Amino acid sequence: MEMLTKFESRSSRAAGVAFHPTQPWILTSLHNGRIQLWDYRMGTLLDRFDGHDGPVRGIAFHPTQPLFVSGGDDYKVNVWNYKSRKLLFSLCGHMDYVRVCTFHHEYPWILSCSDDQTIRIWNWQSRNCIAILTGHSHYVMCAAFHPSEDLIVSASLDQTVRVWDISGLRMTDAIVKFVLEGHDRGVNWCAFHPTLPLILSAGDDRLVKLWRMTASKAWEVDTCRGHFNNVSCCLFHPHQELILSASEDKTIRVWDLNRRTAVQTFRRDNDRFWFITVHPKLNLFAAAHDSGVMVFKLESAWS
Repeated sequence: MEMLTKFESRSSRAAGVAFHPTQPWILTSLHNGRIQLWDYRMGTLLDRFDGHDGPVRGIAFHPTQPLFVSGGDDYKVNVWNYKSRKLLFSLCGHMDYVRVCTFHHEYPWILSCSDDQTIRIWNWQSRNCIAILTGHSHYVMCAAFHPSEDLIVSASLDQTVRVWDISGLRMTDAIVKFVLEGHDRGVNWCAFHPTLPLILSAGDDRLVKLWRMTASKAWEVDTCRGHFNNVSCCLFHPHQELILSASEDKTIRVWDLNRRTAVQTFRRDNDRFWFITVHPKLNLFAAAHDSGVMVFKLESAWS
């Protein structure tokens, strides 16, 4: 495969990127505490947002409201209105670095996870913490809402991936369903497929693991092997039978979803990769690395 780069930002180390679902925008969150809003079709900086001290690793748009959420090493979860360009309020409660924060697609909820070993669920209408998900025994490096079921997946340096049943909160509010064992070092990332009943996880063992789930059980399908340093992030291609991963070995790797064999490696000479994301609808990807952010399309070689 070939990478067709659409946009690049040069900066100090970036930690998170988020695609706007309908505008040609990305948010980027940086190790210097600042958040950038970029139009990647024109190459223009639209705005800058300063509400944190220290790295900002969590960043996400709400799918339909004019809001975004950020999460920092200062322990804050900040909720912003990008149309009025205001910091609306801070959700306080985490006791160590915030690693990931996202919005739910239907309920008025924000998810955040932290080095304090908890996942918190917040109601952004009431501004209250509505649930604290405890049970991990080391940093919680990632968490995600399922796109169509009342489930969360989380990844921890305790070497587990947990799937949590949150149907009680929708209506005990949160109960652990699966404690997925398989990684033999800390887990840095976890992801759901948007339409198939699959989960990806990756971490310090250099492995990307693929899991399948039903309502009643889960199992490990296979492993993508090859990265030669910590894997920072992994995701499913929403529309092609492909897995993507990004690593401190300075590569983005593409793998076959059905055989887990390597398809293509993309390398940077001097930059570790920290995060990758995919647009929900478009064949558009973004990656955060030591020297900034890139937005790219993926095409078949010699197309």
